[PDB]
Amino acid sequence: KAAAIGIDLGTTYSCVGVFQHGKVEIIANDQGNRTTPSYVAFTDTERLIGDAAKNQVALNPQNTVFDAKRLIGRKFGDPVVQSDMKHWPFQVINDGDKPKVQVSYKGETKAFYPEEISSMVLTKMKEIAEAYLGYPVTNAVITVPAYFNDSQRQATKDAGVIAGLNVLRIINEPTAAAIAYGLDRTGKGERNVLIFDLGGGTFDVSILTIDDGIFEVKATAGDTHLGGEDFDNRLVNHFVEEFKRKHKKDISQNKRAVRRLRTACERAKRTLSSSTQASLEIDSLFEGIDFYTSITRARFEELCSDLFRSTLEPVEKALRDAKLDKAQIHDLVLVGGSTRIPKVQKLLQDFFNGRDLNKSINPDEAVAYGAAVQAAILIKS
Repeated sequence: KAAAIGIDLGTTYSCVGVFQHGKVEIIANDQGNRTTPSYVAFTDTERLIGDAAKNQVALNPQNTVFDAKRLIGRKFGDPVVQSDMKHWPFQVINDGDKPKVQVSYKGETKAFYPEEISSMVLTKMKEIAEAYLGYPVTNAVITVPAYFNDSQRQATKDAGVIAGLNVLRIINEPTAAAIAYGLDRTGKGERNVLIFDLGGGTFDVSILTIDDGIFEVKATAGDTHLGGEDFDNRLVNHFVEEFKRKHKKDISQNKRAVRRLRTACERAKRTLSSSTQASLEIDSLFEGIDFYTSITRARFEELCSDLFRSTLEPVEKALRDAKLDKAQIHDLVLVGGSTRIPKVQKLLQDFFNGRDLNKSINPDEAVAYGAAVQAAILIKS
């Protein structure tokens, strides 16, 4: 009676699931949250992981590590690492072409390999599972993007090992997503599946082929820095401009006012996925002025138009690299919280000639769900 877990070690957040009593439970942490930010903060007195780390990122930016997934398994010299560095507030150093994150922790300067940071997020996922199950957990399946190379998969494996996990297998995120939808168990036959993964920060399009239960990646396309946060920026910039046009004051130089507006915008954006309009109500936003306004879905769609239509560019590219016509795609799977946006679903559906989208599994949890299903299948031997 020792169940294995499935972990989606995400760029911005992580999610843990377990197949137990004939179904998957996506496990909530102590706060009741089913996702955990992939953030690790170092203070002068303690190390914080998850929401406590994200909460204070703007307070202690040099010592709050996120995006470790953008560094893991890569060499310091990699053009990807060298470009990502210019926009992170934390220091990235090297130990013979191996990148490391350098921080201040308890009055000491400490350096960590990306797998050491991710092992900290993984230890949190392990504890979360253990609190739920009521017994230790050591066996796990960890997901990775389909585009990761041997070095990136090995370093993810290393992060699991440091966390005291026995990594049963490293599997592709779109593969876990298709497994969550049971697309691997259709039976005798060849099927083409397209995974449309629009996250908080990343956009990934994967085309997989499933034949007699076996998976083959045909194409990986996407945008490494497009996501939910970009739609928030559009809403923020819009309301920074609206406040200025109404009250003739620029709020953008006040950190707290920008932060409070950004929080209200992100919630307004979520409300616009189920309603046609959202209210934005901030007391004493700037110079003591209350900001009470609204935004319609149509207005939000216009502000993000480029970002919305751009999601089809990697869909079109993926079909080309896969040497497939759009009619040859049997199944469409939505992953990532931003796929709840009606226009995102409309653009993709219209493109695939009204084809139904597999969206009944929470898009933030679908990857962990498939990994948990897979972990139970591997351990069943």
